[PDB]
Amino acid sequence: QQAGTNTAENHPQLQSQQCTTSGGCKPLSTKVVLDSNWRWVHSTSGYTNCYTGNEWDTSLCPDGKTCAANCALDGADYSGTYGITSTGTALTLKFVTGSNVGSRVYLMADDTHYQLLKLLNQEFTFDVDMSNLPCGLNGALYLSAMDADGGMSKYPGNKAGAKYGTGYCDSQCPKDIKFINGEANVGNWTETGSNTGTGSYGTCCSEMDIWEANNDAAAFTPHPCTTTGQTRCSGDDCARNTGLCDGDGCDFNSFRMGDKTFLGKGMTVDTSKPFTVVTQFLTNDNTSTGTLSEIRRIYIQNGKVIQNSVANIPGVDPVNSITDNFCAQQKTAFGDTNWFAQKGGLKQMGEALGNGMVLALSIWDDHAANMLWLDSDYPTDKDPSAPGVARGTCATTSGVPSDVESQVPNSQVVFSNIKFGDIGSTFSGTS
Ligand SMILES: OC[C@H]1O[C@@H](O[C@H]2[C@H](O)[C@@H](O)[C@H](O)O[C@@H]2CO)[C@H](O)[C@@H](O)[C@H]1O
Ligand SMILES: *[C@@H]1O[C@H](CO)[C@@H](O)[C@H](O)[C@H]1NC(C)=O
Repeated sequence: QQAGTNTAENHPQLQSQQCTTSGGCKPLSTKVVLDSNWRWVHSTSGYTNCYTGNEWDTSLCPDGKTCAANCALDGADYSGTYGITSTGTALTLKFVTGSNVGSRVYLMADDTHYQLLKLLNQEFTFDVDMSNLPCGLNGALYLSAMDADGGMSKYPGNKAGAKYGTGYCDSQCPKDIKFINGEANVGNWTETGSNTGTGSYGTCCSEMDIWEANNDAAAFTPHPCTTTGQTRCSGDDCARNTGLCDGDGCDFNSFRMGDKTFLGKGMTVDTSKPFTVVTQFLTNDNTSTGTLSEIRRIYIQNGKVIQNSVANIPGVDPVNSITDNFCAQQKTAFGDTNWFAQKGGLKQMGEALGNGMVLALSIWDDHAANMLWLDSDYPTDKDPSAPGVARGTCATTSGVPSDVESQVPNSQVVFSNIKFGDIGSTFSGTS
């Protein structure tokens, strides 16, 4: 895609802090940028759309290369069109804004590069307010193995780059992404909703879901892929789990893991109020070259340090962190295939973290599964009493997009106080 000039692109500021044991925390002047899928795409020589609703203009876009040559991504009215605002340290993502639904942004080092986070033997910490983020919604904060320039160096057809939010990939190998590898994904374009469709290619990479949650339920989930970095897929390489990527991941949701009273409204982690979420990526030798061996989680709310809940499922050791053994055990216990191990488990996830990953923040609803995998019973054909089926208390009828979009359109998530750095250094304690 080309870089459009009809609307200035001004990235909202969202300061983060980088911390060390000896020196404490220092601010970085990071920014956020809207993902390319949400933007206006129009002819390079004017105002005519290349894409309207859920279809491409086959005149401007008869094939992927012609389309990318003819078509520019343009700047965004962050608040007015997308419901995205920042105070400078706190990011508010609103659900529905006019006819727009949801958003995804990436953390930027400067106006043309994503911030590349290398989090092996490091931790990532943030605050979240989910008080207005109900059943059926997901306020997500996560890492993808995107290129820092959004693919510009690799793909001559992409002249827009990170400044316009290009180059997305994730462990679901999504085929609804409009530009991949510098070409519009127009082959066999198939409508999937009023504003969305899929093409013949998907875009795959390893993904670490630090946080997917709403005020009912939360999960953290590594998803390794056998590939290294953003990879375009076709055919069965794109296929969930059996292809390049572990689509299911190895997840830790406290409720799914057998503690129904740890996290939620008025619970130990009280989701009716803001709280702090720490995630630590430990290596086997406590160096940045070691093998990722454990992902730990600590919460802090009202100044109380709250350790993660313990697993309480027959056949699963009662642990409170993600490890390769926990993953094997829960997968066996829940009857799920360990695609995670097949793709290389924590070691493969860790090599992606070591190479550097891009931070995404998003608010979304779920056309595929109604977010039931997060906050309800899932899959919908299994006995809710079987180990693993129940993930929250939201009704099994909840989360259909047309419903939440009309019922709770002013839902929002607020992400703030973003920090990363040495383990134990982004927060402190005392007696
Ligand atoms: O596809 C929806 C959702 O799947 C989660 O993976 C599931 C899964 O689909 C399932 O069959 C199983 O038993 O539990 C999983 C974990 O909730 C993914 O983690 C999520 O990213 C979505 O992709
Ligand atoms: C690595 O650090 C952990 C503390 O998180 C400690 O328990 C362990 O002994 C350390 N291991 C090595 C090899 O230093």
